[PDB]
Amino acid sequence: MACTIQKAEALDGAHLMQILWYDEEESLYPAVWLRDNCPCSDCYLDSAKARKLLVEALDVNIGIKGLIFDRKKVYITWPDEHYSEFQADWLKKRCFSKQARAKLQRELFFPECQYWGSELQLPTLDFEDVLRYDEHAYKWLSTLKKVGIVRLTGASDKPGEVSKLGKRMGFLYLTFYGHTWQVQDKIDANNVAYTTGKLSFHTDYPALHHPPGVQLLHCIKQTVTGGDSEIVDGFNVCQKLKKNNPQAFQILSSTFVDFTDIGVDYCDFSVQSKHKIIELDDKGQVVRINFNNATRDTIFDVPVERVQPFYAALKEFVDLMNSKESKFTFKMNPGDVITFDNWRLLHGRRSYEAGTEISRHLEGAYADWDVVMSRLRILRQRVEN
Amino acid sequence: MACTIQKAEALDGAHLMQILWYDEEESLYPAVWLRDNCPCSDCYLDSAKARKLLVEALDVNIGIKGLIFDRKKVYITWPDEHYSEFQADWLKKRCFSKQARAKLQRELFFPECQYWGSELQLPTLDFEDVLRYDEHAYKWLSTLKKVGIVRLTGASDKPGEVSKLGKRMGFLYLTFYGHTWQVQDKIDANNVAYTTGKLSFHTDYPALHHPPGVQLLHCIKQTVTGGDSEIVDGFNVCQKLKKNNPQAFQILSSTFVDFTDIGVDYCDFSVQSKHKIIELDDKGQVVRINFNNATRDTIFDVPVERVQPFYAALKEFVDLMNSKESKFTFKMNPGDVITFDNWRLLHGRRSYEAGTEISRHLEGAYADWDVVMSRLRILRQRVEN
Ligand SMILES: C[N+]1(CCCC(=O)O)CCCC1
Ligand SMILES: C[N+]1(CCCC(=O)O)CCCC1
Ligand SMILES: O=C(O)CNC(=O)C(=O)O
Ligand SMILES: O=C(O)CNC(=O)C(=O)O
Ligand SMILES: NCCCCCCN
Ligand SMILES: NCCCCCCN
Ligand SMILES: [Zn+2]
Ligand SMILES: [Zn+2]
Ligand SMILES: [Zn+2]
Ligand SMILES: [Zn+2]
Ligand SMILES: [Zn+2]
Ligand SMILES: [Zn+2]
Ligand SMILES: [Zn+2]
Ligand SMILES: [Zn+2]
Repeated sequence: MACTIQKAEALDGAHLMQILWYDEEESLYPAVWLRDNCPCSDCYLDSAKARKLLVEALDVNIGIKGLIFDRKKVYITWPDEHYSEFQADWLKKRCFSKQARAKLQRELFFPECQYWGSELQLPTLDFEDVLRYDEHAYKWLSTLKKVGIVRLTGASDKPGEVSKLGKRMGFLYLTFYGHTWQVQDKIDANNVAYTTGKLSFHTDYPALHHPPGVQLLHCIKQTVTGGDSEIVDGFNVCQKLKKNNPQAFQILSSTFVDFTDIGVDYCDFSVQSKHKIIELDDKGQVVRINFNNATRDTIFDVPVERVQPFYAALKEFVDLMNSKESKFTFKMNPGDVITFDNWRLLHGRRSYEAGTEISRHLEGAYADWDVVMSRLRILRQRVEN
Repeated sequence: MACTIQKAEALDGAHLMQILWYDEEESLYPAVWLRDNCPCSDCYLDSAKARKLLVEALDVNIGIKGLIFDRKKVYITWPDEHYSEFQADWLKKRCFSKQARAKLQRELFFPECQYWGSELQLPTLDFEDVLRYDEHAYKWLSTLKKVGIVRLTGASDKPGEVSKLGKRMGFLYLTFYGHTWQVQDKIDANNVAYTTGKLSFHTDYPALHHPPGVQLLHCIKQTVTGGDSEIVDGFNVCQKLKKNNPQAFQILSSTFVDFTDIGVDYCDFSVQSKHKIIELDDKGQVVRINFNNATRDTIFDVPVERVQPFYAALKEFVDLMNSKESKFTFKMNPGDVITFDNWRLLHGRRSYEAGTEISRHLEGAYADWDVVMSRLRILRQRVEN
């Protein structure tokens, strides 16, 4: 009844098609959009699922010349004698009502979000299961999207495990630090991460204009002298900052900060960027945090009178992250892998002691959110069918 | 005189340092920023050129406790007895005056832009020269940035040339179509590009939220039956659209359009995105065009009353691109490579005839603008030294 056609007709100077469905709901489809989306082989390349029709071929003032219909299809003639068929179910899905469009957007983009603080129960799956079973890889990526982090247990204590996860998604995101990289204390370290020091809360790689969406960290070797992990939900922290100090939130969400990274690793590099630390979409919702205090430049491209208030705002933001209500602390053991949303979470680690042999070793990599979402879309289809 | 210190002193409750330079110009440096940027080994990891100092260690209300200076250095004591030295030239570069900050930003980001229409003289360099000589690779990337396109002549007529250019920059940007991809007519084509049809003006890969910054196309085989190239300067076209039809510009710069790509190539994929076709920065300047009519979805996430005006705006934009004042047409020969700014230019090709053997073959690849800019920064330093 919902997707069965009861009536179809051209309205409003034939510039609109109205479908009355058998449940008595009505849907409206502009004629220009119908013409633009003709599925015939002249207009649409089925092997590619892509539009061949050019904007140049489209009369934006077009109207329907003739229309007949049955319960499952509409058949339209156009003014220039072009001919189109549209399926009822295809039409129903693309209904222009707010409810129908929002339902479809949810299906495409998985927007459901669960914010957390120190009460987090770390979602945990088995590593080999995720590699082997679509049901498990689906739970992995969907939970990664919703919660921002999933721990995988039972990997080996050898390099190469993040690369398996990379292939499971599709491919890893290459950067100047390599396809994968080794987190260990290094002589003449080219990054603060490659020392035994504390890492305060940061996102990785704000020196890029498109920071990595998803980060993978696999514990090969752990030390008993420190090196615990800490994470925080930046979207949760931002919400609290907006509530507690709207001025601080306004400053961090509007001030461009310069980031830098110069050195040599997989290739030689001299990287510069600008980001707002709290990055809002066109509706004022936080979509990304861009903040690593190590790679924030000495160069600061603001008028002098804005400098101290910026630092005061930043300090408030960091104090919120460190609060016992926000922060979640845990320790990785050999064989553990954490996979997390590097646009949403901030992460850190406690200092540990240096010595003459390597006491601590993580292997890490990145993936692009679009690559992850693609896999998530495919998995959902496989597991629901 | 300009970078020699005549006087240094703490002002405004000791919350500011003022430098009077020997040319009588004055510079102001907030004390919090000085403390934040202490170059000592406790605060700053020289091997990484990175800040070790935590936000947590920074007193945002700090003032200078004591200061002495000579012509080339300032020496500061802080309230907690921490001690800092700053070099005159380092200070001068980071002066908070608008002029000094703007000069430095120009140096970091190469913003100079030369807009063009049908009068374009295609910048052209030799392929092997660019691989061999820093002076030539510098001209290549700087011209790529400024003009949006450079042609390279004298490459081979074999696969593998774009990969050499990839290594020259640093590395190529992997996508679902491969590290490199072959533009040829293909049975069961997964993309309109892989047919003999016309490609109207488009940017590549708006189905990704971070479309490729730079595109490389190398002509291996060309056909005499058509297959000419066309390019247009989207930033130039956008400027003209804003002048001729502000309503059309407002619509295209504010309406989110859904893009899609589903299929199988280097991996299996189901990719979805949303973009404004004309993407403005926070100041209203165009920073990216996101438009491929083939991969624009049938799904269109707008209220019905916004649909036809969107199409009317799009048609006006495309008509401007096609105008004889805007468009530049040329034909690639075997051995030619074009490298262009895929965020700024739109490109297309004329249809050609199918047949039983491959009559036309391009190899293409992408690179990230941050990767290109990094190389550009390094080259400039090498060639100026
Ligand atoms: C790629 N690595 C992180 C980049 C963090 C940052 O420089 O923002 C380099 C050090 C370990 C992982
Ligand atoms: C990577 N390729 C372009 C993508 C153009 C697009 O699908 O937006 C796939 C066809 C040839 C190059
Ligand atoms: O070493 C750790 O526990 C965490 N490392 C990082 O956050 C990093 O390398 O960027
Ligand atoms: O084939 C050409 O001349 C141009 N090709 C494309 O724009 C493409 O493959 O995306
Ligand atoms: N069942 C309706 C079929 C209409 C076909 C029209 C061909 N021009
Ligand atoms: N030339 C000035 C050197 C000052 C050194 C001070 C050490 N605390
Ligand atoms: Zn149905
Ligand atoms: Zn058709
Ligand atoms: Zn990190
Ligand atoms: Zn290299
Ligand atoms: Zn000097
Ligand atoms: Zn110091
Ligand atoms: Zn293209
Ligand atoms: Zn694959």
